Amino acid sequence: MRVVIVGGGFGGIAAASQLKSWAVPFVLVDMRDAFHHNVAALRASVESGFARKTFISYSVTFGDSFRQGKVVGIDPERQQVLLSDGEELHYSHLILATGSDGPFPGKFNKVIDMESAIQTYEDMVKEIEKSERILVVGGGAAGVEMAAEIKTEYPAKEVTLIHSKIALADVELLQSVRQEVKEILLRKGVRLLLSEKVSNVENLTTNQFQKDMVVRTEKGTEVVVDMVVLCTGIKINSSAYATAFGDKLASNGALNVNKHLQLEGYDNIYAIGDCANLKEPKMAYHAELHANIVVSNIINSLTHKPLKTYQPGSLTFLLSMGKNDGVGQVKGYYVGHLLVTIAKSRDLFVSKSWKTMGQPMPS
Amino acid sequence: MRVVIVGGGFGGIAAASQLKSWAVPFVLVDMRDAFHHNVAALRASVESGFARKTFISYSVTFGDSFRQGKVVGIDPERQQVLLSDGEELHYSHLILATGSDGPFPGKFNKVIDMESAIQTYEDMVKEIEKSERILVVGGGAAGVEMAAEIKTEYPAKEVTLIHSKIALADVELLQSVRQEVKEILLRKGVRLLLSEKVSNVENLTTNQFQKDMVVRTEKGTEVVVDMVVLCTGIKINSSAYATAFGDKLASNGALNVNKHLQLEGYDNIYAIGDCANLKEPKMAYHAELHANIVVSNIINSLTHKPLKTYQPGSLTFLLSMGKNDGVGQVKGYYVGHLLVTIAKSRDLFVSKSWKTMGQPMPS
Ligand SMILES: Cc1cc2nc3c(=O)[nH]c(=O)nc-3n(C[C@H](O)[C@H](O)[C@H](O)COP(=O)(O)OP(=O)(O)OC[C@H]3O[C@@H](n4cnc5c(N)ncnc54)[C@H](O)[C@@H]3O)c2cc1C
Ligand SMILES: Cc1cc2nc3c(=O)[nH]c(=O)nc-3n(C[C@H](O)[C@H](O)[C@H](O)COP(=O)(O)OP(=O)(O)OC[C@H]3O[C@@H](n4cnc5c(N)ncnc54)[C@H](O)[C@@H]3O)c2cc1C
Ligand SMILES: COC1=C(OC)C(=O)C(CC=C(C)C)=C(C)C1=O
Ligand SMILES: COC1=C(OC)C(=O)C(CC=C(C)C)=C(C)C1=O
Repeated sequence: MRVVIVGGGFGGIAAASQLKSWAVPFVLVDMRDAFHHNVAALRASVESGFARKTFISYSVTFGDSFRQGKVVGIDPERQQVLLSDGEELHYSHLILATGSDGPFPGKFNKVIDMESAIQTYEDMVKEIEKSERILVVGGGAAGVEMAAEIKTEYPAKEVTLIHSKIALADVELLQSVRQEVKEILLRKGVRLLLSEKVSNVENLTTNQFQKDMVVRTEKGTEVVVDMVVLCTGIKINSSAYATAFGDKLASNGALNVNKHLQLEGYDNIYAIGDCANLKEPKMAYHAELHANIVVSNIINSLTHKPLKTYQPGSLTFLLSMGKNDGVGQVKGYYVGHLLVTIAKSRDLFVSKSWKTMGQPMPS
Repeated sequence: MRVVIVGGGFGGIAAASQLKSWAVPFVLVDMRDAFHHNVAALRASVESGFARKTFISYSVTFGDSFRQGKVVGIDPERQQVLLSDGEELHYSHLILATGSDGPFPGKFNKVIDMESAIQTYEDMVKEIEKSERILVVGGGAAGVEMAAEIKTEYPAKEVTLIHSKIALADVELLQSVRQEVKEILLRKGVRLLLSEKVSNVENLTTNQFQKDMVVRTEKGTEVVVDMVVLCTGIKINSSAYATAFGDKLASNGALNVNKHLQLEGYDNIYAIGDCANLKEPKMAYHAELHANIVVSNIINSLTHKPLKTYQPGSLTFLLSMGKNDGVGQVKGYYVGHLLVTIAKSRDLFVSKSWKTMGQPMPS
């Protein structure tokens, strides 16, 4: 038997670790040969020597249970995974954990070797460093995070964020959280340009230092900057499975799953992470929880025992520390519960990834 | 000098305590002669002997610095507070903390003495007890909380909730929190009736046991129950100040305040709590924070020192205990922060009120 995991992100490495613990034969497949803590990618492109902490070699940990490859198709009837080099992997169980894609520097999903990947980000740090005037296109989570990490490292640099809606960030965040985001950006000195779209986006020289660039909006507004960073429009990454399930995807590219995280019409295909069409925020935190359920259900498949049901409201959360970071803000109430915000760890959880992967964090 | 506080709720008693600590002369004015932990009112009307924990005598604590009265007008030019018994109180500083009003059992803002108030709720417990079939009108926070406290105490009772929108609870809650509310109600056995409004609401016999009552909606739908509980439409309570500031209120009845919580055109009137028009969730937790700022600024008024600014994002929150209740759910992320839900204390924070008021909780 063989569990093939397509996608070695937060979901895929959590499921690969467990399958290794359970001694279940598997192959993890990913475009890169290293994992990318994508949550800390924006910092990786601003702070020197930091991208080295955001990429972990797959083969040091998983050995020959890893195969670098770009999946271009899935044959669910013959149970084959089709790579772009013409090769095929047979599976008994398929876990799809393809996550989300979008422009560099926020996402980095391409065929590339760990050293070039790190050096792609270290080149970006130095082009940021050269630029006194930076435009960041797009005001979602990637754009906001990019803006704030520039003024963090370079408080005197002029950063500008342009966004096509009325408020920053994601509609499914509280209008008072979006507004809080607007105000954390203003406190840092980031100048905003809301409700207007860049025109001729395609013609911009991006990720490079270029003195006196002129960006025109659709409103005719003009700003002059020394560098454009593109943070427009992160989508679910359906490239690996669109040909197989295209008719049947959700509107946003995600896969429909039953309560055991199996694909609607298949007992031996599962989806986890961003690519699963679940009514819940697409986070790395949940992808690990999805992984836990899907490996459970592969084992129960083997032992002809009842499948476990992914309970979205899993209470697997405790303040990371013991009064070392107690303070929290209150943001709402409803029956039995209180909406609260807490601060993200300052290392952006990188230490966890190195632990999951069983490698010393480099220095 | 005299600080007159109109409204002795969470805001008003927090500001009265502090003014007593600061030895600043004040008069607290409230309709009732007891404070009402309104957050635990719905439980008070379901669980026997519990309403006695939700009302605290004002005069045991504040003495003659308390005056029972219903304020019917404010003269901000002569600095007079006008009571319904014809009497007038002069002030040097006015704190308006009038909160929110709406139907019993959720709110209880009327001229009444502590013992009748408790006995009004203990009568409701017994009418709930008599009823096998309960309709709760309205699916906001009061309706949802009422539904869930009935099935809590009486798991076999049939409770029905009817609401006029598409999802339970408040639009400014996350669509996945509203949906979580929908599902906490379904897990308890509460039958929902969404997107339809009761017709002829006025003709219903409410808060009383009446076998075989027939409620018709505007859709023509019919349900037969033994009791109607009304939880429709909590508004800001502008009764004390509408005549003075009517032209100038916000759309929802709240008072516009500067960053020091003073009313727009007055240096000696402040608003705190629900009645302040601040971009933040109307909670008891924030009203105490508003109180802290407004008493600070009355002192700074006395010492000709700079006014403090109410920072909405005040980080005055630490998990109530030390690992005694660590687990929390994750519900989102944005720059620097994580949306999390935590469980409300099971006593609904009643102990705090008795502490603030310096009285032994009765038993
Ligand atoms: C700015 C920002 C900040 C964030 N912060 C947080 C945070 O603090 N906490 C949090 O929990 N979440 C956070 N997130 C969300 C988080 O990054 C994602 O939800 C998470 O990465 C989902 O993991 P995954 O396993 O589903 O997929 P991913 O981690 O996106 O991994 C998918 C993998 O699949 C591979 N792949 C895809 N298609 C193919 C193919 N055809 N062939 C081969 N390989 C393929 C890709 O190369 C990639 O390695 C943030 C997101 C952004 C943009
Ligand atoms: C079901 C439900 C659950 C809730 N749960 C929570 C929770 O867990 N946590 C939380 O923080 N918040 C919670 N809230 C919100 C909370 O109850 C209110 O935000 C809070 O009471 C606001 O306090 P306040 O001081 O502004 O006014 P209130 O506590 O409403 O007090 C106002 C007072 O003013 C008096 N008054 C008004 N007009 C006059 C007048 N003209 N003359 C004399 N006296 C007058 C009234 O008698 C009343 O005593 C909940 C609300 C509901 C409905
Ligand atoms: C970066 O991905 C993430 C994790 O895995 C490394 C987490 O464990 C967690 C959970 C951490 C707790 C303390 C909330 C979060 C929130 C997360 O975003
Ligand atoms: C009932 O009113 C309330 C308070 O005062 C009694 C609080 O202190 C608090 C704060 C409690 C912490 C632990 C979140 C909340 C949430 C509240 O709702």
